[PDB]
Amino acid sequence: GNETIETFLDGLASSAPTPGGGGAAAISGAMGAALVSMVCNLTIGKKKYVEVEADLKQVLEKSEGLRRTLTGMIADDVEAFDAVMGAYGLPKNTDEEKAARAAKIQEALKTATDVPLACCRVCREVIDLAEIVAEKGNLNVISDAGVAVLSAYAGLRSAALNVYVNAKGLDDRAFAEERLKELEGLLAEAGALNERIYETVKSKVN
Amino acid sequence: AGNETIETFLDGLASSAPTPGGGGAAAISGAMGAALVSMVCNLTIGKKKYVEVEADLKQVLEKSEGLRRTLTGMIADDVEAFDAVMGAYGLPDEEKAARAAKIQEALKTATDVPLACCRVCREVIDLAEIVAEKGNLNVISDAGVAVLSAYAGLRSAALNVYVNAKGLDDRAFAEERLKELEGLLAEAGALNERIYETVKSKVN
Repeated sequence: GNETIETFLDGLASSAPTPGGGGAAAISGAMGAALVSMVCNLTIGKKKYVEVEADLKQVLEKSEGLRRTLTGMIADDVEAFDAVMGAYGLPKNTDEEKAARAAKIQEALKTATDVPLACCRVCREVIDLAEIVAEKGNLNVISDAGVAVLSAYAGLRSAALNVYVNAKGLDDRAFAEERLKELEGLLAEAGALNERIYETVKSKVN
Repeated sequence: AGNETIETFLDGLASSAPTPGGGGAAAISGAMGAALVSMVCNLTIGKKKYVEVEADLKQVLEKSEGLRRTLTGMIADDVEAFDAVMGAYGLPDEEKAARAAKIQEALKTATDVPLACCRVCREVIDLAEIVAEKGNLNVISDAGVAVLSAYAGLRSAALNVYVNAKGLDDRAFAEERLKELEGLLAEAGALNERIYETVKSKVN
């Protein structure tokens, strides 16, 4: 958030367990969400585009919403990660310490499934926002609509791996099935949608 | 630039500033790909368990870290090259052939810059494979996030090659660049999927 890019890449490169893939996914996300706001901000007020203005106004509120949130998620990853390690590194001597570690690990893995899925959900919304500027956007900047979708799609599939990892560790299979089923679906659509919107933009560029 | 904060970059990326742009974003997408290949490498070197792949991952670590440094620089290279295309079209019969020359000059750079980022992102994808095979099983997810961030960069940057190639007189140049471009692209689809499935099946 309040942190240099080279700083983030130094830490992301380092042997520190954070930043890692989860935080990158979120950045891949918030970049998607930014490149929609861009095509919105450079198409709105353009006299030749006063028949899509209002739509692209509504898109802009959504995308700015989703950028704010997705920037939050860079650090939500670290919180979720700490929770898992905090639980995993608990005393393990008596059965009063064993049992209270099982529970706290389960509680931690559930949070470390919801938090990446929340980013998935927002990344899948970003792909929908990009379809719209890929179809209504100023042709001068139509590429940004294409980079937008690729970033969002990278975010979604990135974040999705942190769902698979923490999901598999759960004792409550019910809760996991629901979450993996919610992911399984988010990904079904996003596959062909990212190509459509990437290939559409490629065509509008030539 | 990579000197900017993640909020300051995103505040400008979202704005109606012509910079930052999708070329900026593609640069960052690549660096994080390099960054993550370096992180698996850093979390596998000095694990006694992973001695057999230590030297191999040592050679990968130095490659990735050079690709990261390059790709981070390429954030600014995109703004510089785009600002000189904006600059050439801003120019005011002698006044008019001066301007069509400067523009063609500017658009050949505006093609070469994103193709280099394309070239580098393609190389992150190969290191993202070695690490996906040889890397520490408790951070293999990062091998995955790597391949994705790198593939996004590649195709994000591909689009800026197409935008600038389109407006070029010299068509021997332009088609030579589109051939190179489509020569990287051709493979990148096939790897990115093989690598992700491989990382997907190691976490599950």
